[PDB]
Amino acid sequence: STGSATTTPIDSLDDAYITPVQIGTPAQTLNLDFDTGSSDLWVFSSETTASEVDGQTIYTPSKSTTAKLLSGATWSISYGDGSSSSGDVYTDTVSVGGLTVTGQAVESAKKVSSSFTEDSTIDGLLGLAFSTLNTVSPTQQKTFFDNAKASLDSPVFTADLGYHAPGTYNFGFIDTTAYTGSITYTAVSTKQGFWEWTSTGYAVGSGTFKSTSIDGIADTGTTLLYLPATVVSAYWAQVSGAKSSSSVGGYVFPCSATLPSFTFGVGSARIVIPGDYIDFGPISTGSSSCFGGIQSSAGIGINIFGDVALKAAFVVFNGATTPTLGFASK
Ligand SMILES: CNCc1ccc(C(=O)NC)o1
Repeated sequence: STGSATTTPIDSLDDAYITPVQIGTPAQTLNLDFDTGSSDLWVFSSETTASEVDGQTIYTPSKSTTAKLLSGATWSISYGDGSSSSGDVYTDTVSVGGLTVTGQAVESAKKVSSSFTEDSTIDGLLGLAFSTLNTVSPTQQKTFFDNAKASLDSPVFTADLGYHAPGTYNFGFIDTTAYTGSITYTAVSTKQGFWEWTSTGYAVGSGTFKSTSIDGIADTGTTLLYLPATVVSAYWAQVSGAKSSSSVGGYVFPCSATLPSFTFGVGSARIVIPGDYIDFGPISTGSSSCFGGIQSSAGIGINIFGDVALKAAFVVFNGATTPTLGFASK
C-alpha cells in the first residue's frame, strides 16, 4: 500500500504545516501537524476542556462506529517549546492520503496548553519519531508509520515541505519526480528515539565549507534551524546589524537586509537553504526588526534540523530494520 497527502503552511511564515487526516467511521477529517520529533497522535476532541478549544476541529469518538476506549490508558506530553497536552486514548481507523491503519491509538486531549488553544489551525499532532517516545501509559502505543510499515510497498515515508507553498508527505514509496540529482543517505541513531544523524558541516553564503560533525535531529514539528552557537554566530556575522536579543529570545536582523544562504552537509552532498527561507518577518507587527530562522541550540541540549532546513530538501525517512535518512536537492 501507499499514501500521499498534501501538507499546507498554516500562515505566511511557514510556522508549521497541516495535513488532513481521516479519523473514525464515518470519517472525521482533522488537520494535524506531522511531527518527526515526537511519537504521539493526539487530537482536540469532544473531551477537551471547553475553555481550551478556540476554533479547532474536534474528534468526537462517540460519533465513530469504529472507536473503542483503550481502557485505563492515559497520555501526557511536554514539548521543547514549553507546550503540553494530556488525556485518554481510543483506538480507531486512521487514514492519511489513502493509506488506512485500523486500531491506531488516537490520543484524545482532555487538556491542552495555551499555545495549542491559541492556534485555531492545528487540530492535533501526528508523531513520526520512533515509538519508544510514545507517552501512553501503562501500555506504550505505536505511531501511525510503525502500524502501517508492514503493509507499505517500502518501509519509508518522505517529507517534501514547501517554501511559502504546499508540499507533500508520501508513505511507502519514493517519488523520483519530486527531487533533482540523487538522494544521499546517512546513518541514524535511534538511541534518543529521534531521527538523529550527523551533518558533515556547513557554509555561510558563498563562503568556504567548514568540515565539522554536527549531530542533530530531522524534526518537521520544529519551525527553525537550531545549531551550535559557533555556527549560528558565523552565519549572523555576515548580516549587517544582526544581533542576539535576550529580550526577543534569539537573533534578530534588520528587515531591510538581504540574507545569505546557509549550506549543510549530508555526507559528501550539500543542501543549500536560500537566504529568504531564513526570514521569519517582523518581531511584532510593523517592527523593522525581523526574527532569524537560524538560532542557537545552546540550552536545548540537541541540534534541530527543523522546517527551515528540511523544506530546502526532499527528505526520506527510511524505516528499514536499520533506519537511515536520505536528502536530495529539489
Ligand atoms: C517535537 N517536535 C515538535 C515541537 C514541539 C515543540 C518544539 C520545539 O520547541 N522545538 C525547538 O518542537
